[PDB]
Amino acid sequence: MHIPADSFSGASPERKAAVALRSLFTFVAARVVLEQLQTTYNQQAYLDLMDFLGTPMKGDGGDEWMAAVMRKNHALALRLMEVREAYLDEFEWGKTMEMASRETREANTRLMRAAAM
Amino acid sequence: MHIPADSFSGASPERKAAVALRSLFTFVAARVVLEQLQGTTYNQQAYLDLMDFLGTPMKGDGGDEWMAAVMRKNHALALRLMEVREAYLDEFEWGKTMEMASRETREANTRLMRAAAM
Ligand SMILES: [Mg+2]
Repeated sequence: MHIPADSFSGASPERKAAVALRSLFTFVAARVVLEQLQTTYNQQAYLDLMDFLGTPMKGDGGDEWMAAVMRKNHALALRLMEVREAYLDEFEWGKTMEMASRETREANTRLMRAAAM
Repeated sequence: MHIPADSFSGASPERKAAVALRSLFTFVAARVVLEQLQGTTYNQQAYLDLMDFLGTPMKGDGGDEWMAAVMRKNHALALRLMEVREAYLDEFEWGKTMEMASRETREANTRLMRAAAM
């Protein structure tokens, strides 16, 4: 029997980061779809997306925002949902980890060198 | 923590996320150290200074402008904050974070699909 890796957390920096990532993916999806867009239905989708991009995602991973988009333009919301889910397989989280780690070490080294005698 | 506004315009989403995480780790470190300082005259001064600096933003650069400011005031405190934020790299549950983000993205899409299903 396979016992699955622990992937649960309550209030934690990991949860904070996870929700921030979810909002990032929703934003990325909006940008991807905007480029796709830039029929009469497609012109309206473009107008709607531009309107909705004018307002910030609440810090809930983009879901209040997405529900609002769906109320106005279901076809557009379906496309944004598809793209943000597809993006999960494209986002190079390992690279994010490498940069965050390497650049912390580099920043600490720079600061320590600057003050060193 | 609004990742699209982090790093520079033109950065990848991955780089924006990395810089945002760096700022998060700096903040986490500061909270850790503050707690430690509450439960020596130099130790009292580090507490006083940390309380002051937590009153100010670490806008950018992953907390490094903030850290340089701390170091100018209190080098020992900056060394400790640097140590903790670097140590935190290996404490942070990287895999869990991406899996939660991924799973909850799928779940949110499913919730919305089920809601529009009529
Ligand atoms: Mg298609």
